Amino acid sequence: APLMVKVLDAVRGSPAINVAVHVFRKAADDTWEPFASGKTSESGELHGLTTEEEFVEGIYKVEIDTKSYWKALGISPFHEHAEVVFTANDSGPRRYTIAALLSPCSYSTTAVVTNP
Amino acid sequence: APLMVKVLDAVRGSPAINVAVHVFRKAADDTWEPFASGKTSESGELHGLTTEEEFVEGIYKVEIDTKSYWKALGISPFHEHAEVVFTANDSGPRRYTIAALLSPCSYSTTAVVTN
Amino acid sequence: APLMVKVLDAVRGSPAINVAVHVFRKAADDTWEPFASGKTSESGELHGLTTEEEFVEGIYKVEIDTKSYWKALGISPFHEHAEVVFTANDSGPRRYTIAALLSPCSYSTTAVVTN
Amino acid sequence: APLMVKVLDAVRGSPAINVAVHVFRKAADDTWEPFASGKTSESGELHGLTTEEEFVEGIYKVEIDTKSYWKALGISPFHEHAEVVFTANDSGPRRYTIAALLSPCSYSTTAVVTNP
Repeated sequence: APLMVKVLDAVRGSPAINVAVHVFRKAADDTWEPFASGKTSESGELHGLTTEEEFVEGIYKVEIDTKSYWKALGISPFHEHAEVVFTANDSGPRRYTIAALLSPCSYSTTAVVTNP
Repeated sequence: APLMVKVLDAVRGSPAINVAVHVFRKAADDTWEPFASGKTSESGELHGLTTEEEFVEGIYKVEIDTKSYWKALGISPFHEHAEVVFTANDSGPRRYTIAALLSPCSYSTTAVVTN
Repeated sequence: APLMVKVLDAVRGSPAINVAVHVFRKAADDTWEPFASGKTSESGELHGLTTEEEFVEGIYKVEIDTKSYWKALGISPFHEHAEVVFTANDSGPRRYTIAALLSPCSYSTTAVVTN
Repeated sequence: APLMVKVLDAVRGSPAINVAVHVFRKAADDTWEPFASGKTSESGELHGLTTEEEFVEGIYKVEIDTKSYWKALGISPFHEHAEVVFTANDSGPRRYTIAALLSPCSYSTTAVVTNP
């Protein structure tokens, strides 16, 4: 897991399951290029997004589709999604976890970065 | 007032209104001495808790009755209450705001200390 | 003003002052149209961004320049910026406050919507 | 892990290591009785606090010693500790994770509850 995403639900006190996540990388021409995507498991985790070789230096955007999540639960939330943008691997390879906590009108995100 | 409390509701996206709050100060024997209390306003704020003269250095506890708040909304919450415990320290002019953000199974709190 | 932004610093326990904020509205072609911008005040607030007349229903993006903020404090942060994206919906009288709490490697945001 | 504690550091973007945690249970006479204690590992996790048999119904308090944590790092924080109080196992046994995110002037806590 060079790149992992973990999402919790603050209303249910449980993992946020079936959350769609799209990752983008900024291209040489300054637009967002699709990089990888997936959905969280029953444990609220999303592995297998990429590999060390493909996860090169760059500016990455991790979009967590919180609206589609609350909508699938029949709830009316506020945010379109939770967007996490960061430079990665500019000092060599690292392993990144993006952790997120969701409520209908609020979210928090945190990064855990470790050296392999 | 050197001490103020602000409470927000992360589910409804608004202030948390009519939430009971109890403040205590740690006594010499390590027990919690009632210090001040009230209910948050329409703005989720609790003003006039204390004065400069009464608010001396020491350890204080701010107890927020989150359980009753959630129950009144028809929701079963996790925590019995939310407790914020900190040291008040003279080291320049100061006003303490204890902010809290509530969800049924989570809460966050931050201290905003200004001159 | 139906839109206001409040920013706090979880490390120093105080408002985040002089932080650049840019607001954008989603255009028909799905691009982000500059809408309003400014720097937070001594209270960590950004008032007078827009008016009722200009603030119509739609999708808006609030971009907070957290990277420059941390760099000015001598700290290397994780995020390039903090982006808050939401739909403004008429469904009664409303005032939107977008609150954000910043740490070098984390941020949280809540919408406080009142009548 | 009937009871687990996980703690992250929002300044370093890493697990909060060597964090002391004390757990108490309210006794019949309404005072806080020591129940278990430990410190977080290099992964910021604390397992082995108790067993299903010993973790009976009751009101529990999980105290995370954030002051001793920031002090050990030579930092001046605000909170004495992060205190998490909850009723557990009143509908039969559950597995509880208390997750916490720490900054010098702020903390957030979340509960994840699952049925074994």
